[PDB]
Amino acid sequence: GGVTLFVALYDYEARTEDDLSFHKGEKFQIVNNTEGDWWLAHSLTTGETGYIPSNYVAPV
Repeated sequence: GGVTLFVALYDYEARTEDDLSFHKGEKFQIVNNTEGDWWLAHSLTTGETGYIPSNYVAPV
């Protein structure tokens, strides 16, 4: 029931236009996970949406 938030396990510096940079501990709602291993995510810190590498996060 409800949503599953994700938390960053490691800092990450984006290297492409639509990717988010984030810190360890930053939390996300996942907007789309049906395109492959990069997920469209919405940061609970910044309010921004962009891609994150899914291996950098774990379910909260």
